[PDB]
Amino acid sequence: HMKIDILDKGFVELVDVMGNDLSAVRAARVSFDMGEERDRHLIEYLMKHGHETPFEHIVFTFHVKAPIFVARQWFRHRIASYNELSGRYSKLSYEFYIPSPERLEGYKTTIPPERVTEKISEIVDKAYRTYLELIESGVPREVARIVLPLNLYTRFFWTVNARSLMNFLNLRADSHAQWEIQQYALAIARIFKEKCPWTFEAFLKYAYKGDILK
Amino acid sequence: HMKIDILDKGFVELVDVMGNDLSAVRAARVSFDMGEERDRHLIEYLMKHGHETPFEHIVFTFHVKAPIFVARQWFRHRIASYNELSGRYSKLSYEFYIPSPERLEGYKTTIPPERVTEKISEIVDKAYRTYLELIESGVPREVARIVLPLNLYTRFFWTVNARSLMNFLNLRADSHAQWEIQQYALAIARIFKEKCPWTFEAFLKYAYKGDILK
Amino acid sequence: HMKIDILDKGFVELVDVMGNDLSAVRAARVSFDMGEERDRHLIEYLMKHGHETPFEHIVFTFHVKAPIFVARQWFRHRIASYNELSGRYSKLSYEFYIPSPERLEGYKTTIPPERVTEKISEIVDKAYRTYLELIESGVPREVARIVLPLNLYTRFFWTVNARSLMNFLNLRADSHAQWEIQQYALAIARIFKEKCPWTFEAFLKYAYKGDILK
Amino acid sequence: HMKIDILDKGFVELVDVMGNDLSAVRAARVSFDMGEERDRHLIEYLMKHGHETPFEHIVFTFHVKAPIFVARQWFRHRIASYNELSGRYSKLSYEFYIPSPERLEGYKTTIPPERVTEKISEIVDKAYRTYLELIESGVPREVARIVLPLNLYTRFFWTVNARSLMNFLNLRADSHAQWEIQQYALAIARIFKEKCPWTFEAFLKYAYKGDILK
Ligand SMILES: Cc1cc2nc3c(=O)[nH]c(=O)nc-3n(C[C@H](O)[C@H](O)[C@H](O)COP(=O)(O)OP(=O)(O)OC[C@H]3O[C@@H](n4cnc5c(N)ncnc54)[C@H](O)[C@@H]3O)c2cc1C
Ligand SMILES: Cc1cc2nc3c(=O)[nH]c(=O)nc-3n(C[C@H](O)[C@H](O)[C@H](O)COP(=O)(O)OP(=O)(O)OC[C@H]3O[C@@H](n4cnc5c(N)ncnc54)[C@H](O)[C@@H]3O)c2cc1C
Ligand SMILES: Cc1cc2nc3c(=O)[nH]c(=O)nc-3n(C[C@H](O)[C@H](O)[C@H](O)COP(=O)(O)OP(=O)(O)OC[C@H]3O[C@@H](n4cnc5c(N)ncnc54)[C@H](O)[C@@H]3O)c2cc1C
Ligand SMILES: Cc1cc2nc3c(=O)[nH]c(=O)nc-3n(C[C@H](O)[C@H](O)[C@H](O)COP(=O)(O)OP(=O)(O)OC[C@H]3O[C@@H](n4cnc5c(N)ncnc54)[C@H](O)[C@@H]3O)c2cc1C
Ligand SMILES: O=c1ccn([C@H]2C[C@H](O)[C@@H](COP(=O)(O)O)O2)c(=O)[nH]1
Ligand SMILES: O=c1ccn([C@H]2C[C@H](O)[C@@H](COP(=O)(O)O)O2)c(=O)[nH]1
Ligand SMILES: O=c1ccn([C@H]2C[C@H](O)[C@@H](COP(=O)(O)O)O2)c(=O)[nH]1
Ligand SMILES: O=c1ccn([C@H]2C[C@H](O)[C@@H](COP(=O)(O)O)O2)c(=O)[nH]1
Ligand SMILES: [Cl-]
Ligand SMILES: [Cl-]
Ligand SMILES: [Cl-]
Ligand SMILES: [Cl-]
Repeated sequence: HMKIDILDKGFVELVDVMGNDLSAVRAARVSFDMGEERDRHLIEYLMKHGHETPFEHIVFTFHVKAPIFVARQWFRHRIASYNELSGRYSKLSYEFYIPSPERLEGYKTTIPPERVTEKISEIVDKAYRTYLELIESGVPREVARIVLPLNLYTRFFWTVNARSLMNFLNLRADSHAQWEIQQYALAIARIFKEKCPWTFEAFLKYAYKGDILK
Repeated sequence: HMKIDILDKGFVELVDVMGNDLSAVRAARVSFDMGEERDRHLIEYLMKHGHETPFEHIVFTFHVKAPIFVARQWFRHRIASYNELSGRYSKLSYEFYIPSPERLEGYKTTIPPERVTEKISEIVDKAYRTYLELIESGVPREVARIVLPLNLYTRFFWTVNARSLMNFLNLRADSHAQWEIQQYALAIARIFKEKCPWTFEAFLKYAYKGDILK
Repeated sequence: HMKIDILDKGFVELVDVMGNDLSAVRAARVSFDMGEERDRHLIEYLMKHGHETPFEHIVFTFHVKAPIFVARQWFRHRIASYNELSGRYSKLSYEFYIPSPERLEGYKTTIPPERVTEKISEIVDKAYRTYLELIESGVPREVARIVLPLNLYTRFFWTVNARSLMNFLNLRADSHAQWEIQQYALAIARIFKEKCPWTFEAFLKYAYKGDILK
Repeated sequence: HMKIDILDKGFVELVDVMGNDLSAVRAARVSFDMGEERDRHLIEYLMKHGHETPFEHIVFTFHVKAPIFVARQWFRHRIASYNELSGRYSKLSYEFYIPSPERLEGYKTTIPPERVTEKISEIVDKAYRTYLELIESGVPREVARIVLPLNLYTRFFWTVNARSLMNFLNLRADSHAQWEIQQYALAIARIFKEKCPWTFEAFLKYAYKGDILK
């Protein structure tokens, strides 16, 4: 399975996939034939004209490890399926996204970037210590967790078809999206390209609305 | 690929599937483990309590040949993907659903059922003859086809996840649904049972709302 | 209520609407203020950049009378709500779309267009006569109706938000769509313009993908 | 507009509504009549048999102020529309949900509940102080906010139809849901009952799956 490390402790991994470029061609044609130049031209035609329903017949499942603030943005994509770790039902692990000092490149700051990174580490350590103190005193998990910060890592399974994935890439593989989710979208794109090369190349050429891919 | 004949000239065929019973278990648990009693109990637990999002991670693609009046009902299931043969873009084939005389069992009629079957065959033959006359006189396809009856066969690809498929089975594998679409739903159920035995058995035991399966 | 005649016997009527241009502005801003240049500029900004979720907070309900082949295309728009007259549960009325001879403008035909119109009327009359014969002999409605042609009129209620309506207009108020549904989309557009002038004008300027509106 | 205070600093307010009980009746019947015992019986019939599409023609818009951990759960309801305050684009206000000591009723704790409440207040104060320090040193908002806890208040507009609202009530007006979101769902229910009394009463009698309403 293709797995790609993201941020300091995150990842994207492909769990499963149904279909390939030919799945869209066969759905478009409503083919009996389960047997090229013509198939690739059909994908380009569909993409250039906005005929994207055939790409709904290609489906992916990913396992993603990401901070909560990234997952909040990601879960706004309603045309998909999600199942996520629960802070009601589980004790949550001490794992936080701590930005690199390079995260602040281009910003002039009155605290050195290495000190910003330190201050973030210090406050999330204090928050986790309070979380644990509450848990260990008998406070229910679902209440104790409310002190934890948005940079806490979470994990989820995401099942999404290629049409909705292309929408995700338009929006998230783009400079207007937050840099952290851009990094995830770059990995999603790499996996999509590997699994569906003709669809992906046609997408970049004719339909992709963002400004970071190729 | 599993294929099942339906009605006089129809079929349902499985084109592809992503996942199996374990896909729902792994999504529910957000598992790293890609490795029983415990997995089957989890599926039953989910089903008995209405926790059905994990079943969205199992996906099917079918190729279906059905009369238009069956397809009209089927396409009301919005949480799915469809691509269908077009009467704008193609010449449509002379293939009609002609009910068997047994279709009228339990109804007292003042025309013998064999004569009902004959009258249906006769009018659809006349309609197709008019369609062809129009086509052959230069009338555009998209206009000529408007004379064709609702028992004309059509074909489509359908991609659907197991949660939405279970909704389809609740509604269509049921005595209140039209008998013709019941027959399709029985075939969809057979394929679902073969591919996802634990999910299907748990569905019948705990969640299925209809009155025809088992 | 705004009502517009379409084709020979069809219509589109607005039944209800929630909101107006300001609904999108207030949702975008998450406003407490329930109180111009600034509001119109926000709508244009949203539209020009593809930020269309705020328009989901404007909702319409229409009552539409259209032939079945138009309704088949229309009902492919899944992000909406429909309720339609049933040929299982009701006797269907003798009302058919008969194209005008002008429908064939630009096509050279070997049957005069007035004779095409006559041949269509003649076959649908024969089909309805068979339908009625079957009904009156005790054949269940749901079976008798299968002989009826795709130009039979049907009626439905459609509830749709402005984002999905704009998608509908991109696709259906366009020369590539069948002329008959174009005529419906023109009426939908007129009603949308009346109810949401700033959104509609911004849509035409920045986002509309079709080639018939203004 | 109906507004209801929730938790310590939260609220639910109705912003707009389209339709009423009669909207579902008129959609079900595909009525021309825009004019009782019969209308209420139709709603009960629909509800008792699971025929819930007609209720999609009743739509609500709410403005909700809730902590992020409540909003995370709420936003899992995909069949709806949301627009939320952004921590990328805005400075976020110092407003946190601090549980009442009574929140821990039924739990034996080794820290007195008043001290739990104090410890939660203390850590979120420290987190906000770090957030502000980062902002005021020139760290971009979208990065500074990652230290803020899940009990931070957020606000959003929610547009939802009555069918999806009933699903929300089944799931969230229920003892298995987290107590905090139960409190929101109780307020949503009160507003739904006021606006759609026949639908709500039929829902409670025939369809509601939860264990807290009436
Ligand atoms: C840079 C950026 C900044 C953002 N800022 C904010 C913000 O400040 N606040 C905020 O709340 N959100 C914000 N968002 C989130 C944004 O509003 C969308 O929720 C998100 O981008 C998902 O887009 P989508 O609706 O196209 O995706 P999906 O929800 O996956 O929908 C896919 C497609 O299905 C259709 N669709 C799905 N459901 C409906 C429906 N109910 N009605 C109509 N059409 C539907 C649309 O065609 C849509 O494109 C931001 C997103 C980005 C990328
Ligand atoms: C016996 C029978 C008779 C019928 N008679 C008629 C009739 O006379 N007229 C008629 O028009 N239709 C009729 N229908 C069709 C019926 O109204 C539904 O369109 C169909 O059964 C599909 O059901 P669904 O909406 O659950 O499926 P899908 O559209 O696949 O939706 C699946 C689920 O997603 C949710 N959902 C999807 N979209 C929305 C949305 N926009 N809002 C809220 N929830 C949503 C719901 O939880 C729904 O159960 C009939 C169906 C049956 C089975
Ligand atoms: C000129 C023309 C010719 C056509 N020819 C054919 C044909 O030959 N055969 C045929 O079968 N169909 C045909 N169609 C129908 C077409 O494939 C679409 O079904 C229809 O245009 C509705 O578009 P939509 O999916 O954008 O709308 P909706 O279904 O309303 O969806 C709205 C938006 O929500 C999103 N969306 C909704 N559901 C999903 C999902 N499951 N996955 C991903 N994204 C989703 C997409 O962003 C979509 O744009 C044709 C349409 C047109 C206009
Ligand atoms: C007590 C409780 C505990 C929970 N625990 C967890 C947890 O540990 N982890 C977790 O990730 N989530 C958890 N959830 C969230 C839960 O999985 C659902 O996301 C949430 O309840 C919304 O339900 P829904 O999908 O029915 O709603 P919506 O998303 O609004 O969907 C409404 C209806 O539309 C249909 N539907 C919509 N989209 C699809 C689709 N893509 N495929 C098929 N059908 C569709 C279904 O019929 C559905 O009922 C929990 C929820 C509750 C109430
Ligand atoms: O780039 C963005 C900005 C916002 N949001 C959505 C996610 C949350 O529901 C809400 C606020 O997100 P933040 O701006 O706080 O990340 O809007 C996104 O999806 N992407
Ligand atoms: O059993 C039914 C009856 C109706 N419909 C939907 C399909 C059409 O959109 C409309 C009318 O269908 P008929 O009753 O004419 O089949 O309602 C169904 O989906 N299933
Ligand atoms: O312009 C078109 C052509 C096709 N279809 C969809 C509707 C039917 O599900 C199927 C076949 O439609 P016809 O081409 O037969 O109209 O594809 C459309 O929605 N619009
Ligand atoms: O009662 C619950 C529990 C979980 N979730 C969803 C929301 C988040 O996406 C994820 C984790 O939620 P918490 O258990 O951490 O609240 O699962 C709910 O929607 N409701
Ligand atoms: Cl840990
Ligand atoms: Cl043929
Ligand atoms: Cl009549
Ligand atoms: Cl403040």
